[PDB]
Amino acid sequence: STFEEMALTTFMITKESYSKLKNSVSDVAFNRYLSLYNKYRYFSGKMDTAAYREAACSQLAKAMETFNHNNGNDVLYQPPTASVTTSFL
Amino acid sequence: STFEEMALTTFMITKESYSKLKNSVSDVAFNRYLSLYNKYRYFSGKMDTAAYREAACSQLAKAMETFNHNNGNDVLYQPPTASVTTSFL
Repeated sequence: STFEEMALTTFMITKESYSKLKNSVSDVAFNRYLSLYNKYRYFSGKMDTAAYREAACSQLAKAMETFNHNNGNDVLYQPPTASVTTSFL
Repeated sequence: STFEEMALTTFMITKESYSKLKNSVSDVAFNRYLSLYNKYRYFSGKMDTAAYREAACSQLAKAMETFNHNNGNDVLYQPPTASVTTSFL
């Protein structure tokens, strides 16, 4: 989907950007994402690739409410840091 | 792009998914990947997100060649098992 897809890319949250994003997600999900963010906010270490994706959406949510209560500033959105460890594929 | 998007998912390679995938990628690209299989098959450790993506592609290119060379018997493609250590912003 566009939202989760976007939460996995670096970009600027702007007027256009944010508008695009509010309209690609349901507020029930958006507010759900905004809640979990607290779950991860201060967590560092390994997690399954599926948990990373859910986590990134959370950060996108937070990054969005920040821009919205900025008065249309512009905020940089970078996916949460990822050091992936694979072994001989 | 189709090739990479799928290198990120688990699916059964069939005559139909081989082909869709092959048509999408140039021989140069496919072979490069196939060739990078020889790098990642032995990689064991931390890599960033783009590297993991190229890693998953080399793994799919390889699975396709395994498909092609076993007379088209189904071969399950599966992205390289991974754990991402994270921190947010």
